[PDB]
Parts: sequence; C-alpha cells; structure tokens
Amino acid sequence: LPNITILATGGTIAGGGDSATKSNYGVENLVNAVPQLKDIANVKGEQVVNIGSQDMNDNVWLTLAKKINTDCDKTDGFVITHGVDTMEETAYFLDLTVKCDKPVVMVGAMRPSTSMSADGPFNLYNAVVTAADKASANRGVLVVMNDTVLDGRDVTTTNTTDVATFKSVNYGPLGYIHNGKIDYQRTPARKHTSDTPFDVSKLNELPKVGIVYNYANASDLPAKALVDAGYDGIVSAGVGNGNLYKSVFDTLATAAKTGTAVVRSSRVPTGATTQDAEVDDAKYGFVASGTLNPQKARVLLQLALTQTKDPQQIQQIFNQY
Amino acid sequence: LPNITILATGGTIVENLVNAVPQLKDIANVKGEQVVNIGSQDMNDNVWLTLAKKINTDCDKTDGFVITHGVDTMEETAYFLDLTVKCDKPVVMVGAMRPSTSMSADGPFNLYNAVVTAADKASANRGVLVVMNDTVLDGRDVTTTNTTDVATFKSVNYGPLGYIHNGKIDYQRTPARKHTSDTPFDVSKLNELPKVGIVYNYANASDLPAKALVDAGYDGIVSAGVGNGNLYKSVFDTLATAAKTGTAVVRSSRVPTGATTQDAEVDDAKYGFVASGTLNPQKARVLLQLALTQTKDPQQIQQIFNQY
Amino acid sequence: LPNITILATGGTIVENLVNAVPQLKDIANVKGEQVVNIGSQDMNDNVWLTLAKKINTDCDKTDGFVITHGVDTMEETAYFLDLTVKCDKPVVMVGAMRPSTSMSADGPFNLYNAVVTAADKASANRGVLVVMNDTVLDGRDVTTTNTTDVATFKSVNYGPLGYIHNGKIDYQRTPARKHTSDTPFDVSKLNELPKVGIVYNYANASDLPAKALVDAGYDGIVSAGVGNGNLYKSVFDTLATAAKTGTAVVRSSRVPTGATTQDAEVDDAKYGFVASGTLNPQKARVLLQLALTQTKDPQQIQQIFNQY
Amino acid sequence: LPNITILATGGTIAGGGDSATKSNYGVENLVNAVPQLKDIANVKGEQVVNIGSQDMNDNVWLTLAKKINTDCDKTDGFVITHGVDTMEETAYFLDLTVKCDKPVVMVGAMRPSTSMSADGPFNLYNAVVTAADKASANRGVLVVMNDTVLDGRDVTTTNTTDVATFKSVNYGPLGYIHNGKIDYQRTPARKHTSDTPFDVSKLNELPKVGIVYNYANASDLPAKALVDAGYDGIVSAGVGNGNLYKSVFDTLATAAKTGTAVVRSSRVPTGATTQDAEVDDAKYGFVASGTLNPQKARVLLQLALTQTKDPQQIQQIFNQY
Ligand SMILES: N[C@@H](CC(=O)O)C(=O)O
Ligand SMILES: N[C@@H](CC(=O)O)C(=O)O
Ligand SMILES: N[C@@H](CC(=O)O)C(=O)O
Ligand SMILES: N[C@@H](CC(=O)O)C(=O)O
Repeated sequence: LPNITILATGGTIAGGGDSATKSNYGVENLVNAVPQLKDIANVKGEQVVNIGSQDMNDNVWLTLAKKINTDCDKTDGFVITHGVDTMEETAYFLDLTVKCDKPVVMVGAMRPSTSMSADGPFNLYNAVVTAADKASANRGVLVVMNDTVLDGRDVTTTNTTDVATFKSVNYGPLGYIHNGKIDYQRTPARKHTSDTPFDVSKLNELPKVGIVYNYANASDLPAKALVDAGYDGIVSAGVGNGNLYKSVFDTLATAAKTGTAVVRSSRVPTGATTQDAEVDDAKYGFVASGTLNPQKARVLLQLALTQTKDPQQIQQIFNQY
Repeated sequence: LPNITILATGGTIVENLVNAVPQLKDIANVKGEQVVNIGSQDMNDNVWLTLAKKINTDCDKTDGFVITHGVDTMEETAYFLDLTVKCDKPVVMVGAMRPSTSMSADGPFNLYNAVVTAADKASANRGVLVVMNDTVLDGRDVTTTNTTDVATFKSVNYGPLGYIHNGKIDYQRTPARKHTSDTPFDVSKLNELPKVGIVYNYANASDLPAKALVDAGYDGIVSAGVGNGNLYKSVFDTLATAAKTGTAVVRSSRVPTGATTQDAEVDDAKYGFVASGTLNPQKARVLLQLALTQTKDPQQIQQIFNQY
Repeated sequence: LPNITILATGGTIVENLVNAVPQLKDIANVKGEQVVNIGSQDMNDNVWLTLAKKINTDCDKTDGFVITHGVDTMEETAYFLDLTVKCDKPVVMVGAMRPSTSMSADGPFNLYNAVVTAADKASANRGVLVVMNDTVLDGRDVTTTNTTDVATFKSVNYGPLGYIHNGKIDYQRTPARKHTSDTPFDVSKLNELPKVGIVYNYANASDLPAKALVDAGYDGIVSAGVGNGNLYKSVFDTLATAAKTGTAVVRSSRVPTGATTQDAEVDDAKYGFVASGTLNPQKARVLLQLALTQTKDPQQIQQIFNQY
Repeated sequence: LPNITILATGGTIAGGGDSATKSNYGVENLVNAVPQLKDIANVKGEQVVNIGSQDMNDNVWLTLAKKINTDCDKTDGFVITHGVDTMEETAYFLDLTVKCDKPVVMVGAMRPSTSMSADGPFNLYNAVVTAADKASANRGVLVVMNDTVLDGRDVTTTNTTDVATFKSVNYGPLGYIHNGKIDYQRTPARKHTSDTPFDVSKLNELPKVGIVYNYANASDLPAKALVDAGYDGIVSAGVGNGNLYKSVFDTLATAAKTGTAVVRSSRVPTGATTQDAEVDDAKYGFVASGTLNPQKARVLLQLALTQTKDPQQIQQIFNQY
C-alpha cells in the first residue's frame, strides 16, 4: 500500500457543534474516524495549522507549498484537509507552485463531522484513493469532493450549503470515483506544477493584490484605498464580460499608468472575461483574466508579479497558466 | 391588441430597434420612449428612481411595459423595480448577449418574446420579470450565469416561472416573496437612495475597502462572503465595528447559488449583522438600500430580508 | 409534536430504520408501517394502488406521511400519488443514494429532513413531495439526474419548492398544475390500471417494440422521442396505426429537460397523438394510465395533459 | 485560407416554415446565407442526403464515414450539417470510425433558418472556424453549437427547444469560441478515430441492436420482440444505476445465454452505469455501458459486434472507447 501524508489545515471537515441536528458549529482524530483508510494506504498525518479557511492567507500558502516540495521524496502522495470557503484559491496556488510530481489532493466537508450523514469520512476516503492512484499523477493539484476529481484551476464552490457544491464549472471534472476506482477522461491543458516558472522556495511573502466588486452605482473608494496603500495589483470583479462601472474604471486606469497591475475578471460565475469586447485592454494597460474568477485571478496575478510588472507579459501568463 | 410601452435604457440590444421587428405588429400596439441611453455597467440610483416613477405614473396609460436594458446589471434593475413598482400591469425586462449587427443576433426574438410576455394577461401579478432565451424569470431570483452565452439568464435557486413556445407561455410558478404593491417601499418622493457598498472576501483579504466605506459614513455595507457568508478576519473586525457605529451590515456570499443562512458560523445577533438569504451581493444591496429608507434597526432589516 | 406515519416500500434506504435516527423524537411522534419490501426497479401498478388507498383511508389518523422508497422509480411513484392522493396533509417521499451501512450514508439525514417536511404545516396543499439532499421538490417535475450522486434529485424544468436548513423550510414556490384533490382521478375502487408501454426512439429504430405493444392491445403507448418528441419513420408508421385503432399515443422525449410541444414537426391532430409537455416518458405514462380511466378520446387526453 | 468541405445531411439547419414567428416547420443556399465564411475558409459543399435526423440510419452512417475516409486527402477539414435529434449518435459513430486526422465537425440549429434570431448562421460560422483550426485535429469527431466545442462521445442534447441544448454532461466541453478563436483546455482520453480497431470501409450494413426502456411495471414484450427477431444486441435503458424491471431482466438474461449481446445503460441523463452495483454482470453475461447513454451504447455495441460476440471482450471495448 502507498504511503500517503495528510497535511491538515482545519475547515468544517475538522469542525463540530453541540448537536448532530443543529446547524451551528486534530488530524489523528480524523484518521481514527476513518479506519477504512488502512485498506488503501499507510497514512501519516501532520497538523500544519488549524484555521477556518475563511482566514486562509499568503503565509499558509507559502508554508504548504514549501513543505510539499521539501517532503516530496518522503511519501507517495499528499492529501490536504481544508475548509470549503477558500479551497478553490489554495488549490490553484498549489497547482501553480508545487513541483512535486506525486498527487496532491485537497479535501473538505460541507457538514460538520458531528452532524448526521456527515460527508467528511467518505470524502477523506475518496481523497486518499485519489492520492494513491498512480493515474492521478501529472494532472496538477486536485480537489476531491462528492465522488469527483476536479482540477485545481477550474474548480470552484457553487452553492453555500450543498454537499455537491464543488464543480469545474467551465471545463468539467477529470474523473469520477466509484467503488474506490477512478475513470479518468480529462487532464488540464493549462500549464501546472513543474511546468510553471513560479518558484516560491525562497519567498517570505507575496505581492499585494486586492479585489474590487462592480455593481450599479459602484463606489470608487475601495479601489482608491488599494491604490493609496500602494497595492502591486488589483483584480476587478466586473459585471457581465468583465466591465467596470465608470468611477471604478477611471481609478483603475489611473493606477495602471502609475504601474499598478490591473486584471479584469468577472463576478459572473462561469465563462471567460475575454479580450476584444468593450474594453481596450492594450490601451489601458489592463489584463483579461479568461476563465479565472476574481479570487483565482488574484492567485495568478500575485505569482505573475514575482516575475514581472509588465502588462503584456502578465497577459501572456494569463494565457498560459 | 394590447398597448405595450417600451422604455429603452441602452445595452447591447427606440423607434429604429422597434421598426426592425415588424412582427411586433402582429401582437401589440407598441409605443417607444427613450429614458436614458447607457451601457448597463454604468447603471445608477438615478436611472432606477426615474424608471420606478415613470412606470408608477404611466401605469393607467398602457397595458404593459418592456424595458430594454444591458445584460451586465439587468438583475439589479429588475429586483429594484420588483420592489418599487406599484403598477400591477406586466413589467418585462429584456436585453441581448450579441450585438444587433452580429450573425444570429438574439435581440430581435428576445424583444418579440418580451412583448409576448408583457401582453399576456397571465403575466400580471407575478412581479417584475426578465424574459431571455424563451424563458420568463422572476426579478428576485434571476441572474446572469455566463459572460457570453445567450442562455446566461437563469433563476438559479428557484427556477423559471414559465417557458415561451410559439408565442404562448405555460406558467407553472410564481414568486412567493412579496413584490410590487405588497411592499412598503415607496420611492415616488425620493431623489437619492441610501449609500450601500459591496466588499469582497477571499484569502488574505484587505480591510481597506471596508474601512474606506466606513470612513465615508456609508449607510450600509454588503459583504460578498466566502462559503456560507463568512468573512476574512480583518474584514470581520472592521464590519463588527461598522455595525455598532451607524452602518448596517448584510452578509451575502460570492458563491453563486444558495442562501447565506443564519445559525451557521457567525453570531449575527451579537454583531448586529443581517443574513441575506438567497440574495447575492448586488441583489442584497438593492434590498438594503430600500430597507434603509424605512429603518436602520438590524433586527427590522433582518425581518425585511426575510419577507422580500 | 406532530404525528407522522412512515410507510416503507423498500429501496437502498421500518422499526429498525426508525430507531436508528433517535433525533426524530425531537420533531415528531413517528409510527412505522411496512407496505411492501422491494427494490424500486420492481415497482408496479399494485403497489401504487395500495399506497394511494392507504393514504386516502388513513388521512384522518395522522398529521403527515413519509414514504421510504428506492431512488430508481421514485419520480414515477411520486407523480402517481401526486395525482391520486386526496388527503391534503403532507405526503413526502424519501430515499437514499448510498447504503445505510456505507461511509457517510445519506439515509439518516434524508429521513430526518423528510420528517421535518412532513411536519411543517407550510408543506400542506403543495401536492406530493420528494425531499432529498436538503431540498423539497414537487412530485410532478422531480426526477433523478445522475446514476450515483447523492444530489441526483432535481426539478429540472421549474426548480424546487424550498430548501431545508437547520430543520426549517423557506418555501418560495408551489406547483401550479392541478394535483391531489384538484384532480378527478379516483383510484379508491380500481384493482388494476390501463396498460401503457414506453418505446424508445434513436437512429435506425426498430418498429418491433411498438408493434408488440399494439399486438397485445395495450391501452396506451408513450414514445420517448428524439429532440422535440420526434419519431423514427418506422416507429411513426406503427404509432400512426395504433392511434386510429384503439391505442392512445403520447409523444414525450428522451431528452432530459424541456417540453414536447404541439405545433412543431408532428401534426398531432391529424394522427390522433397527444404531446406530453414537460412530462418525461415515465411520467407521461403515469398520467396516460390515469387519463385512460376517464377517457379514450385523444382530444380529451390532450386537455388532461394540459392541466395536470 | 484552408479548404473546408461541408457534407450536408438535412436537419432544422436546412428546415423552414411559412412564418418567421410560428413554430411549425440545399447546401449551396446555406453557404450563400453565410457570406462571412469566405473570411475564414474556401468552402465546398456536397449534399450527401437530405433527411430529418429523426430518420437517421445505419446506411447514412456508413456513407458518411466512408466518404470522409476516402476524401481525407482532398480537403483540410469537414463540417457536417445535421439535425439535432440524433446528432449525438452520428457524432459518436463517426468518432469511432473516421480514420482521417483532419477535423470533423458536426453542426445544426435549434431554430429554423427562416425564424427570427435563427441560430444556424452563426453556428455554421463557428463550425467552420473549428474545422479550420489546426489545434482542432487529433481531438476526435466534434460537435460545435452555441459557441462551444464538444467531443463526439460525451456530447448530448439536454433540452427539447433551447439553443444551448448541446452539452458534454459528464466531462465538459473541449473549448469555447470567442471572436473566431478557440481556447482548448481538454481533449477526450477515450480512444477515438485512428486509435480504434473499427474499420467500416468494407461494411454494407451493421449488426442489429435495439433499445428497451425500463420503468415501473415495464412490459417484457419489447425485449421479447427483439429476441424473437434474432437481434445481435440489446441495450437496456435502465432505471437509476442501470437496473432492470424483473420481467425485462428475465428476458435479457435468457437472451444473453443464447448469445445475444446485452448492455446495461441508463435512462438517467448523467453518470455511469457501473459494474459492481446491484447486477452481477459476469454472472448474466451482461456489459455495463459506463457513461454511454442508451443511444450511444448502441453505437458502440454495433461496432463491438463487428469484431466479437464475447461479453468479456465487449466489456473491455466498453472500457476503452
Ligand atoms: N468556514 C468553513 C466552511 C467549510 O469547511 O465547510 C471553512 O472554510 O473552514
Ligand atoms: N455592456 C453591455 C452588455 C450587454 O448588454 O450584452 C450592457 O450591459 O449594456
Ligand atoms: N435499486 C435501488 C436504488 C436506490 O434506492 O439507491 C432502489 O430503487 O430500490
Ligand atoms: N427534427 C430536426 C430537429 C433539429 O434539427 O433541430 C432534425 O433532427 O432534423
């Protein structure tokens, strides 16, 4: 049986409340909770941090990537237990920075461990299956939830409470898990892991990138505040195909001319923010995010900014990764 | 044949755009008025006020309304009108994903189907409607789901009201939440709305956007939360402060479907916060601005979030 | 606390299966009866008749019903009950995608949420319901969408009625089509139903299935059509014959969402055919069997397809 | 500009009615209808047949595959105009039998050419874009509809009237088309085209394979009728995960023992009909269809039957193609 390391970070997978009914709510304990894991793997757990993923942050990301990269040779695969709220952000960061070519699988739960029909046990089982499968390697960093293997780039949470929330809403899943076996029919084409130039091994921190939302009568104050604090990048959560309210547009145009990287994404939950629509990016020094949602576009923008501040180079990164 | 008024506001879709679909004459007597002409990314409170007042004033002059509008913020305008319109004649919003000069432009048939909807007596008393891609959608739940797809508009939590085939609608649903003349929001004498901003949550979220709104003395802030409406620690600290300091706080979610619930990880009562339910952040803004015309009490705001 | 009766029929989910969720005692007084014990792939007309009669008889003895049932044909049974049940107390169907012995079994919480639904006074007068994966779904539109996913059950055309969170339901919709005591189907004295078969369309489709049904003198045939209810040429020839010869013909579709419409490629009137609307083939069967208890006239059958 | 051949077969793309409003309803004419095609390709049209796709049949399939295979060297790509009703069946047949390694793209329309906001013109444009793109080769046979490139295996029609009906409901699309450009992020892993052993070049007909539906109180008469006519194969459209009503089960078990190939699929619109569920396939001589829906499982079963009648070999084909 393969050796699989679980790196725990917290999340509802590790949460609990006073009741198995009511909605209000350690890695050794999790493992003992799923004894069946011994049928499939030799499991070792490490608790890396213990936070709700609503409090996920750059340092946790750097700590995870460096640890995976450092421990690659000591294990056959990793499982990361993580909250659902920002799982899609961490998974993409790891998909761009991990250089290990063993599976890295993220997993969480939508119901607390203490609740009736808790999804965490079987999710964890399925994540270990995935991390153990030789066919899971070279697919990038993965998320496994509700019997489905999802690529770290496209995966996002679609519903606030549904156990089936995680979907790759633009390009679909990679494989489905039945009876402990995966039929893989897809692999992401965008470059990942050892095919990216991002190397976080020596980094102590990440460039500052903020996100602003667009809607009717949007205030420019959020954007101005990021500009005044000297943010390296700003991502716009645009309306429709990446459009901005005028006041927001004017602040971001000015910023871009002072060297602030500006990426247009969309608050719309699927589809690409495209070039050659209503915004002349080349003219303003803006970058179109493609299918990257605003939180995901931030991940790439941060990493882009460790290599270049040039908008045209940043656009090329947004076309390749 | 019914009398239908088209109010144009702009968008990728008013005499010329009428004339172009001569089949409209088969189903209605159409009169066109240009209210404003803007990309719907520049939609604002003033346009909203103008529209509600115009429909409310002109209600007995016509048998229904069609509003042509850009796709980007259609779901915001529809819900604003849904809460402020007192006319119980059909009000139908329509736009287009493809330019009118493009191959297979969606605008013409969309306009046709919107007029079909506005002229159907069965469409009345269903609140403000959005008609796109052969489907009638309620103004509260409707939202744009893809950046380019002609099928983008969906009612992602509770589904459509009816589908349009061969110029007829089989309606099987109507919105239970109170709308139009069952709301107390009356905008007939207002010239501005309360100031409500939206801030985004994500890993390592800056508190600076939320701080800038609080420093400007905004009347409300809506959080586009992570998961079930949760807040990055910095953001939560700054909002905890706002809520006790004169700024109403509504937790919504950046997640595209499902409710931001009470009784999850956030003690709303302790902090003075309101849970948005199924209202996404831009929708929650609409209802929060209108709640703030009536009250500033977070308990009363939460009750409004529970009924409209 | 309400009195709730659980009727068990089998499935991958009645004293033992009760006792296993001791939290039920927090919300209801539950009484259990085993009606039959089968895999729902073997569901049949007799079980359906038994259930309708039992609910209709026992209606004043309890405050609501929960039917435990396999997933495979749940959507057929729910719609049959939806049309034949005259009790206006909640009737809620529930099953499980995963075995009760499996890791993260869905059955326990599903049962809990079904009892929550059956006990809610707001659930009454909404027709027969299916409660799965935190969602209340109307018996007419509900269907199983994936072969293994715990989230399989969806109302794919008109959406759910309500979502269940923390033991409470926010209902925002109710089915407009007539159900339960607004139907004329009365099954209280019947011991069998009319014979209705389903045939599939695809390229190079054999007419032999349809012929074998016609040769047996079936009372109806439902076509699982291609696209908008269309028929392979051989199949159309044989059905054209059936419809004039004593066998009612309903065009449905193998396509998983959307209506089989009138006024498309098939002259329904000329052939004596009925268009199913949104009813998929197994659902159309249910309504056709029940129409055939009242009439054999294709015009009257089409009217029934337009109201229920 | 590339040379692109359009092979027309009919469909609503080539339909019409008396009105642009009402719902009731040649390849040279189609082409002249989309003058913009000259900006992207040198288009030549051939009318192969002219039928509604509800009347699609084995001979049309054999004629198409042999013509593509024969004309491969005379053109840079094919577009096939086809009705929507059975497009998903023809596309899979072609995905298994075409040996040409130039793009083969299928296209149709949901609204008639004569109707307001007719989808056919832009769909045809987008299909030619796709057939012209060098990156579209080696992806198998494709369907292009509503700005989306879909693989012939997973693609199916999901709605009776919606222009956006075509989706790859299990594994997602291959790429999206904006402004005449495709960003491809996926390719099907199942073996297709020149990687399959199916060779239809000399075939005059195809093995007989019928489909039976399962529901409550299902009659066994449909199945018995296929059995009595000596059908080479039967596909079951099962309930839930491929289950059968008892009467249907007994007839198909008996058949299988007389050498009839029996494949279990599902009437459920997504997800695999799996092995190791409630049916012991190895015991009855049955084959599980996987993600293949009943009409798609028929396509593969027909072709399987040109090579073998052995259930275990047929199962292996159902695991590879
Ligand atoms: N707030 C939790 C949500 C979950 O895990 O379900 C987290 O992200 O840590
Ligand atoms: N930017 C346009 C988008 C569209 O209508 O397609 C608008 O909202 O006006
Ligand atoms: N075959 C089972 C499927 C399930 O319930 O999961 C049944 O319908 O009884
Ligand atoms: N019956 C038509 C449907 C369409 O093309 O839209 C066909 O398949 O030929």
